[PDB]
Amino acid sequence: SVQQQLEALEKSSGGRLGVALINTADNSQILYRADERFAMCATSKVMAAAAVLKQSESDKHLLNQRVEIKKSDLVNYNPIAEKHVNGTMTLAELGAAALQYSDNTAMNKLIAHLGGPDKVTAFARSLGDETFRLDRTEPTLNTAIPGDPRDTTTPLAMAQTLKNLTLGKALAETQRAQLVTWLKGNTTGSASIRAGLPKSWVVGDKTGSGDYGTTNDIAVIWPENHAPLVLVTYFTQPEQKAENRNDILAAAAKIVTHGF
Ligand SMILES: CO/N=C(\C(=O)N[C@@H]1C(=O)N2C(C(=O)O)=C(COC(C)=O)CS[C@H]12)c1csc(N)n1
Repeated sequence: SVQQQLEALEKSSGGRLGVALINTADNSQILYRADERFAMCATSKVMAAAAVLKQSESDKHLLNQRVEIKKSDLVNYNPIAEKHVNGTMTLAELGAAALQYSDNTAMNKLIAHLGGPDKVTAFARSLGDETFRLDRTEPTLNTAIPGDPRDTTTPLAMAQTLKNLTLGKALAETQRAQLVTWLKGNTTGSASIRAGLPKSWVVGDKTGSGDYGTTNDIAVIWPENHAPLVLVTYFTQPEQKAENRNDILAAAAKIVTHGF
């Protein structure tokens, strides 16, 4: 059975696995530790980008607003922002970089624009997400210490919210579409959820990773002949320097989407 397969995967893996699959054909779910908290790491970037998209619904100039990039802004992982030092990036470009490259500078610019991690949390609450919490900026939001509630959510909460954001009620249509375009264009997820799915399926995703071998991915999946699936796979380990384990996420994806 799918629960037995997940249990065994977890057992073998040396960690703690959290899975929430929502099948939008019938709102059925596959849940494994889905009400337990995990450090989100960069999966939290979706909430900050979406909060900016929500603002853009009532401000037509916002996404083209230029933001200065200073060498001072750079932190530990800045693939896109480092190319624009001494220049500017628009808020749309910052959303794109945060989601498609997991740029940490870009996420900090989003957070600062919004008025701090608390504001990201309030945006999640406005969507009916009672679980999400953003407490820190980049890079410290990825410390992923076992039992630390900062910068955490549950698999089910994040699957529900990702569904609302990408397929449902959270954003007006142009902004929903923009979020989906960004997720589909992610460059960091090939060995995660995507690797456990049929090649022909269309996928948008956002990865996350941190200490304690914390290895995460959240995805919206469009099968060729079926309604979409929303899948959250979170994974963490007991030792601070554990290797990250994207293969576990791919394996979980295969287990829960194999029965199609
Ligand atoms: C103190 O901050 N520590 C981080 C960290 O910055 N995590 C963030 C996060 O999630 N990111 C993702 C991410 O989305 O997974 C990638 C991934 O980018 C790519 C190209 O794969 C790059 S690191 C950034 C970290 C990461 S691993 C570890 N021990 N710590």
